[PDB]
Amino acid sequence: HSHPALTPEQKKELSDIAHRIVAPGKGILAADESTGSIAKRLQSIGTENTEENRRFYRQLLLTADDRVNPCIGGVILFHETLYQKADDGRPFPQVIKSKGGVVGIKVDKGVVPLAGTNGETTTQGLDGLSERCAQYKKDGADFAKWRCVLKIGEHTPSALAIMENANVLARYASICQQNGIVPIVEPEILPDGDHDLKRCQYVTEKVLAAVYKALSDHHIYLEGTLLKPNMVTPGHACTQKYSHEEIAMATVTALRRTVPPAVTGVTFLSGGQSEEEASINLNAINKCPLLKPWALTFSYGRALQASALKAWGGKKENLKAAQEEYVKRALANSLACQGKYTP
Amino acid sequence: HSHPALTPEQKKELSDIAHRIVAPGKGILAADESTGSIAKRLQSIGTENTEENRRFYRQLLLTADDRVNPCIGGVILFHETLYQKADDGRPFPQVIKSKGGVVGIKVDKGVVPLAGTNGETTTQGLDGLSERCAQYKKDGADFAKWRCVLKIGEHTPSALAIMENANVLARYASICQQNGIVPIVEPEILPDGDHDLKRCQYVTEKVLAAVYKALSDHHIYLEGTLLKPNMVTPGHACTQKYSHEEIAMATVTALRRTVPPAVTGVTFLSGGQSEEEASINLNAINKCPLLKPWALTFSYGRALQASALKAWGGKKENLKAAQEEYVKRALANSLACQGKYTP
Amino acid sequence: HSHPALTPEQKKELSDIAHRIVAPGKGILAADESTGSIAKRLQSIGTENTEENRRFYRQLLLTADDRVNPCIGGVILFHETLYQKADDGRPFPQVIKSKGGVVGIKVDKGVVPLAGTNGETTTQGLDGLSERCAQYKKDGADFAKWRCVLKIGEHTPSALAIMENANVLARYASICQQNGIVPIVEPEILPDGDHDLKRCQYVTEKVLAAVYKALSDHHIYLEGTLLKPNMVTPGHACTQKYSHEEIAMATVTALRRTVPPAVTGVTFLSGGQSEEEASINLNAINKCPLLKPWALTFSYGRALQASALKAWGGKKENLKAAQEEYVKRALANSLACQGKYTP
Amino acid sequence: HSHPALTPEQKKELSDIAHRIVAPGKGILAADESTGSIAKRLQSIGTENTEENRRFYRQLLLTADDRVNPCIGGVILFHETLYQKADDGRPFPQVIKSKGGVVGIKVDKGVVPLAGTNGETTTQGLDGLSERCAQYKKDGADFAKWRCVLKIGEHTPSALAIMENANVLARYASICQQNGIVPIVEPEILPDGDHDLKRCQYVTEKVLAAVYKALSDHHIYLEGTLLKPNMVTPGHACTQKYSHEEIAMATVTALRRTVPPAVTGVTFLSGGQSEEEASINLNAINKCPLLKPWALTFSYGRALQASALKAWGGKKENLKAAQEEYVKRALANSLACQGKYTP
Repeated sequence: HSHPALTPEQKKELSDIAHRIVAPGKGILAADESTGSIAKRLQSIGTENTEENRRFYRQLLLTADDRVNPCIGGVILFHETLYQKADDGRPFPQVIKSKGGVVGIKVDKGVVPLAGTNGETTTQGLDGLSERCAQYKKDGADFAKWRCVLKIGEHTPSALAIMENANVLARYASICQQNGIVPIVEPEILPDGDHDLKRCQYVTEKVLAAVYKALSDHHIYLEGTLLKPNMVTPGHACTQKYSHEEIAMATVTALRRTVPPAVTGVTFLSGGQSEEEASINLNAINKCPLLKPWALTFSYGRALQASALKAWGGKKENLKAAQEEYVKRALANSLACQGKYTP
Repeated sequence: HSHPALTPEQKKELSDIAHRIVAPGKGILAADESTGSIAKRLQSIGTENTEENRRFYRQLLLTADDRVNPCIGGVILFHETLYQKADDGRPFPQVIKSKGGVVGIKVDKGVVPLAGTNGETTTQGLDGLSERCAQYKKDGADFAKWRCVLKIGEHTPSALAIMENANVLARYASICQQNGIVPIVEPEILPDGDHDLKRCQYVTEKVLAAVYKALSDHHIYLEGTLLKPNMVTPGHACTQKYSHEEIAMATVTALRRTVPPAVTGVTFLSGGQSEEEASINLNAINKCPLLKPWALTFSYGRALQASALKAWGGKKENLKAAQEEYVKRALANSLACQGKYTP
Repeated sequence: HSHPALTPEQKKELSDIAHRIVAPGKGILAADESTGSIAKRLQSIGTENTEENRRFYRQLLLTADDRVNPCIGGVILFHETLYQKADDGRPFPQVIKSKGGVVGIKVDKGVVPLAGTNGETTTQGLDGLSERCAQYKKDGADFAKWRCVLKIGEHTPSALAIMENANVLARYASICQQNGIVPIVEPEILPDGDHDLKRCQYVTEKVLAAVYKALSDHHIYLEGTLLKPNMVTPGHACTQKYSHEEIAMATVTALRRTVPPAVTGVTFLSGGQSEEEASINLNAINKCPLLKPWALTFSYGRALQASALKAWGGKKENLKAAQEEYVKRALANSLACQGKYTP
Repeated sequence: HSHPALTPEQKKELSDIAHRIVAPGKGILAADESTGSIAKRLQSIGTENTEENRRFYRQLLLTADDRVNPCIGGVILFHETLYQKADDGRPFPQVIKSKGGVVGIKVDKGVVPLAGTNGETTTQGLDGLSERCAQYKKDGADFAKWRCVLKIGEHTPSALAIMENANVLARYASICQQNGIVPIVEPEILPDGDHDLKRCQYVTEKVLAAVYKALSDHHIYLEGTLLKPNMVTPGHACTQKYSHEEIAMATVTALRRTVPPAVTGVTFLSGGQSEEEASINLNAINKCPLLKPWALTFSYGRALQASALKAWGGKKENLKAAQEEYVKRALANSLACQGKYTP
């Protein structure tokens, strides 16, 4: 029977939020990193993980100039970051909303190894998720993020892990859209190992087809949904160099064969590549003549912050240089999402 | 492992053929009909079904003037129609190829009831089909057609029937593309009964999602594929009249949420509706203010040839006259494909 | 490739534990009541919900004479009951192990309604479950229990809910077997509403087929699992009464068409049945002259502990009468699980 | 809703037929030979493939003595053999019926390579099968046969081929049961290549689980079906040789974890192994102490006729020696079916 999944007011609200997030010239600042994960970046400088250090890093990232206001349409934060404040008497969500961006959140809870598989893993965080998402929404959160890590080996991935991750993302999106939060789905494939482009493209098509079949199964309202797939690049140890245009055509082909046009927008993740390479790769993505009926934007955590963290270096006086270089990189990526980036 | 479904050269060949079939301003003339099925249309006039009568009907539909040349990009015929000849020393495939259109064939073999259902059907003709498609290809047919009839009751279609039909269509498309023939997939939902628009839209989304999941499963090369879905219309007994714009938006919403942009084109059929209603409905389809990354085109057998057959009336002296009314309506369709039809 | 799911010694240990739990001449005592579920049972007497009342009730059930020692092969508890102790300062798991039974835990976390589906719910409790199961294992629990509730209406259950619950059970069993805990699976179909025996039998076959397909998908080691299905009975308000032999043959037919013989044992649940009715029904189950290769046993909650609950009545001087009636019911059920139950 | 797949009377008829075919001590004589298979077997002697030679071969096999009456409960024949007759004015169906056996038929139509797969194949013959099965049933046949070939390699079989074959077999069984014909499902895995026993066991479990899930999907009445799986043996060029008891344990484990007890009986196929080895392997399979609730029986075409074929020598005068050797091996296999064979 025809059973509705969302009342029309919810459809309109989610569509408006998703359009505001992936509006042209905008993007996602993936500043969210777990209290343990960001410790690696903090010690990369030569320092140690500290609560005030993390808060000041996120303050540096989220207190930039007007130059990035029409360039960062969404910022994703952690659970503890949402309950913090900056040196202005305002919390971080208030600053993000004032700057024009949309406050995000990472509602994942890490990965866990599976049984009877080589290196397949599944993510957790679905239990008690409706109340958590309601709490996030009442504190101010219009879109969440859930990621699944999938690795390509000599016989990986199996259909079991792919379907498991698809079901997990379907349930995640269902809960988020019921609570009133735009779900971001990231079937990320690790660009690690030694393989060519065709294998990665084929795996990406399979994963995207399974994910969208699962989404259609769970009565997901695809119009209020954002997609964050990987980029079609070879393995890290691959020696066969591929041109940027080949990467662009392979990626647009992979997205065109599986993703329905009703998806509001398709962001991207760097995947172990330098900032210049990722930015020019997405610029090539936005330079393909094929029909792309969805807004293509960027979402980089490590590609927009490595320069910022090395310039900041743990000192409270190098704030401006790190902010300036981060703004320069953000401007480069904002020009990259329209095909207007030249080196 | 990555296994190539098709070689690149035949990928380009099927892509070119599919682009030529659904080229802008063109169309599909569903001149195909079973030798037994055409008997009903012939006796509707009040005349005796005869082989010469069938051949002359096909001739009349397939010997029109230049006014329909940039309007019929493809004509579908039956098994015997290819082995026929016209009154000028030219077979029907030769006439169609010279006129500009592409010869099509119907490789279905009727339906058969299932077991333990509320009434469901699946089509046959998959076995011993590679050699038949090769024969049709060297006869002069560059694309085929397969249809699946699905009916909406109170709990139909079930998952079993939908998945079985999707598998049948996937095998059909795989065989056709292996032999070098562009497959046309027709998940026909019958507009019969008493139901509203939302139920038909939901069923259409489910069916298209299952069909495209099956196609991705069978390594189908979607770029060389044509889709022929139904129209989102209520049953003939429905007492709630819906405006044309509502039908257009519902249909474009159904097609946008499931069909990837890589599909070369999406045709349509009328079923139980008059010629003017279907033509203005497709005009509304092409006048909807939403982005559609595929060429929308028409394909009507009964909603475009009824006037021609009634004007012919079983008499050989109305040849041109029956053609004229056939031409004019076709021109209307050539105007509906671009949204330029105003009755 | 052929990736192992469990080391051989783990397989042997799980097989031994599962055989011990469901060995002939044993049973399962379902005390899997949290501090909230037991509140309704406690107030049904006319008293108040108290922690000491809960502990004394579970002491009354779990401290009994030898008459029930070869009758209860397993007692299921909740999180707090493991960390409790009797009057003589001995923990409940120690008492259960001394009496000969096997300690079990309920690792569910309630239900949550789904989106866009009528009257369907899915259970939670999978997140962070490996560490919780390890804690339960080193506490003294050797087998867990998971329940998924499914109701029967007009279009229920849908394929979505059935597959979702099957995947949840598969992940549950995978985690439990990886940690070293025998999983008990309860796809419980509510005998509520207005329907006949055939519909319930058909739904039960579908649910069990989906569950075992999911279990085979997740590399589950079926020899170390316990199945706790419903009993094939009509709805609560059915207009036609069925004989006990018909219920027995329907249940054994449903179990024989889906359950592989490698399943260690199949228990049951009351589903709104009195003590005498449930006892004679399971006696009929074991009286059906069909080849059943799995050990059939009982697992009763309210159908076996209601008389003891009312006899205890909240007073501490009625311990012996409630104990005697509970022992009588346990003896009746232990005689019923062999076909030798004399009314 | 609950829609019946078969009426109760024909349910009883199919159950009786299936029980008669797999009755204890009986067996299946695979006397079907394709025009290429029989060509190879007759050229093994060196004689010319002739219609009279084929008819005399089948007459030799199907008319031996009363000593095979309690040993051969079913004979599978080719399409042409059903319309044949012996030299005594009596057709083969009547001879088989009088002798006590049941006449079979092979309703397959060969294999066809798939697209985008290493070495996967799917069988054809489903189109126009209701009428063919009705003709076969009215001719005298009571149970059909369908052989599926699956190969084990580095990544084979894929899930696509497994699901394809499962759906093909489900449709086959549904059609046969609707026409009143007991289907025999043979998910045969080729014992060719180089692999160990565990991989073959794992593949067999996967294939059997998928096949029975498909059968449950298509409303198949499992009580009127027979199963003919591939005996769990390593590859042809396996480096490590395994004991017969290990083979029997692996086979009973594979069949017990997937096959519901409602299956009437499970036969077996030789699979490129010597005749004495096949006989002793089936004896060991019947020597396993594990509880098997289905009747195990033999079905060999090459293993029961190679000695008879070579003794016949393509001569009219060497009839009796070949007949005696064939009846001796029939007696040996009948003894092995009950676990009572000792060389």
